[PDB]
Amino acid sequence: AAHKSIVSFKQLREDVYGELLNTEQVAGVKWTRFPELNRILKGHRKGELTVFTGPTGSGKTTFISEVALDLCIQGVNTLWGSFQINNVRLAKIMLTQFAMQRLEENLEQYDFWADKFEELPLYFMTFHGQQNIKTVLDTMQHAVYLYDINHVIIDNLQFMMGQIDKYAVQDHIIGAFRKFATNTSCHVTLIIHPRKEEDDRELQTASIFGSAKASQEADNVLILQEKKLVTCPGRRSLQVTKNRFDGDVGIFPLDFIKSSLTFSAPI
Amino acid sequence: WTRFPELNRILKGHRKGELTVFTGPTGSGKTTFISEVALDLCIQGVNTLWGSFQINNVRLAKIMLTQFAMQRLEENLEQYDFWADKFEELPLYFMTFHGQQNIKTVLDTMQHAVYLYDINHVIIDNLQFMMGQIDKYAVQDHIIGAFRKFATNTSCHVTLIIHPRKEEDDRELQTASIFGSAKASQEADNVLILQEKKLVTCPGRRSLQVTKNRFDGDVGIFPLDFIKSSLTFSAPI
Amino acid sequence: KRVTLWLGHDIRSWEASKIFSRKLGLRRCSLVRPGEDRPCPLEALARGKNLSRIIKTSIPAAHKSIVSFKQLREDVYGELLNTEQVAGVK
DNA sequence: TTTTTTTTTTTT
Ligand SMILES: Nc1ncnc2c1ncn2[C@@H]1O[C@H](COP(=O)(O)OP(=O)(O)OP(=O)(O)O)[C@@H](O)[C@H]1O
Ligand SMILES: Nc1ncnc2c1ncn2[C@@H]1O[C@H](COP(=O)(O)OP(=O)(O)OP(=O)(O)O)[C@@H](O)[C@H]1O
Ligand SMILES: [Mg+2]
Ligand SMILES: [Mg+2]
Repeated sequence: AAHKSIVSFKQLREDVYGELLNTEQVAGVKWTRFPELNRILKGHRKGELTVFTGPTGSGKTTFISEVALDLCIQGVNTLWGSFQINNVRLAKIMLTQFAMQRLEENLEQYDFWADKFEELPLYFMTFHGQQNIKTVLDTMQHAVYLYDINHVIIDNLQFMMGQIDKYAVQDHIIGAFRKFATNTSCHVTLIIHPRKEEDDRELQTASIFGSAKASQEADNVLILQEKKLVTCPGRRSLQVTKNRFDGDVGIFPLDFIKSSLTFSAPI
Repeated sequence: WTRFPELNRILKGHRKGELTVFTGPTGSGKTTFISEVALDLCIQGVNTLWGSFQINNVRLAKIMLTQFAMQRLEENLEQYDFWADKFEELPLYFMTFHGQQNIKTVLDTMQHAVYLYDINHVIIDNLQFMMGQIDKYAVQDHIIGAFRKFATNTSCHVTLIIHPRKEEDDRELQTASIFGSAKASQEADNVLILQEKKLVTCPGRRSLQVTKNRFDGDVGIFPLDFIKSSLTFSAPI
Repeated sequence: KRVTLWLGHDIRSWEASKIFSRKLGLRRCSLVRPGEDRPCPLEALARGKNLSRIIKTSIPAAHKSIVSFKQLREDVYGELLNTEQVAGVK
């Protein structure tokens, strides 16, 4: 009675007590600019993999940038994988979102905001085109070992994966990402494009392009919705279909302030 | 844009390094409108290259010269020399290809022309004609990815004209109607799309929508009218 | 027969080389558009391999890209002349 | 044996 079959609570009781003691530490950093996400996702917890998807040109990158900027203010060290937008335009968008005002109008205040934003724990990767899973993941481990980052975002898996036996390399890379997340306790965010819909159906959790493993092994399936008008549709809606921790599903409308390029509070 | 005031308040201009896709109903005037846009852009600074994979290079040149002349040049051949000479100095180029060609040979000519003429606007007509030759729905994605990589590594505005799938002739063309995989819709920066109001005799009243706009996201439509005499798409009326 | 332009690598030289090639026999002298400097700096910078490969791989002056209304003028004029022949038998 | 993507027929 000494092999790898772990014994009962006689040695696991202490871990359970420790987890139950810090109930406010299991659910980690909360959101400041997003009161709705504080009552749905119950916060941001390390070691979980989440997938993001939405209609074409619906603002997936902009919303993720806002969430990352909100989380990076207090404690979270973030790493950005910009596989679609070059690192300068993304930097402009994030800076404009932080400044809460059109920085192009006033270049005299550029120095102050740049200095105040310079010390935040923000990191980027210079990868822009198609890359294999071996080279990108090595930089992830190297950045974890040095800067101690706890929130990595990859932009458009379909872009990086796109190069055979398709519908299988995607499963391999997403499994590698899940293994890296669980072995290191870093919140990995993935933006996976959906399959071709008919533009009049609400995007369900089964619309993820590829095998079903993406929805199976993910912990949060935050998905955007579009109400296609003829002129400036707006009124984007966000749904949370799956939630492993404290399962809760809900939606809430969002409005877009054009001046600040930020997703305002629900109205 | 100069002849298109509406496009100055929707796409906010023409920017290098972006790939745009054009689509519309069959025989609705996709080639003519693209010709007008390219001619209006090439006037000031833009050096353009044309892919005439459906229309032979003589008819396309005739249409472009008619649009530049703003009148029926066939009526007055005495004025042909003056407008031909005024049209000669414009930085315009074409490719001699007319039939099906693989992506490896057409792309090399683009690089060779970029290295010499410093062009920043290459237009490809009828991607379905170029792709038409297996594993279909995969070569199209490959060539679209190659075009996107070439555009981002060279910073030249690549315009693509892709046919839509077989519609019911009574439904507005959505952004998901692009023939092939959905890679074109996610991967392109502008999804300029034409609309048709099918009448029984000379319908007209073509409508243009902008479903996607990566830079300064704005969506809007504006009707267009066609001056038959000058073969030009006039200002919205 | 096959000349190779070796103008300066800076500005106002590559364009001058293009202009000279256009003035001279087109499709007969290939210009050089490499990232290295002139042959003297290349020899100084130990770029002999570059000076032997890039020069031998010079970009040809012409290509299968038909020109603007310097050619095709006759065909367009002809098609605009016998407009009654564009539409054939009635 | 999954997994998109276009196209014709039948029957909820
Ligand atoms: N709700 C909204 N209302 C108006 N404009 C918006 C809204 N959301 C985003 N935009 C605009 O759309 C532009 C593109 O945004 P973004 O880059 O996030 O799209 P994307 O999700 O990356 O597109 P794709 O899905 O094709 O990659 C932004 O410049 C932004 O100004
Ligand atoms: N709005 C309009 N009203 C009347 N005639 C038009 C209009 N637009 C285009 N045309 C005519 O239709 C003819 C064909 O135009 P064009 O070559 O652009 O079609 P196309 O888009 O190439 O067709 P396809 O989609 O089958 O390739 C032109 O000669 C033009 O005179
Ligand atoms: Mg994006
Ligand atoms: Mg056509």
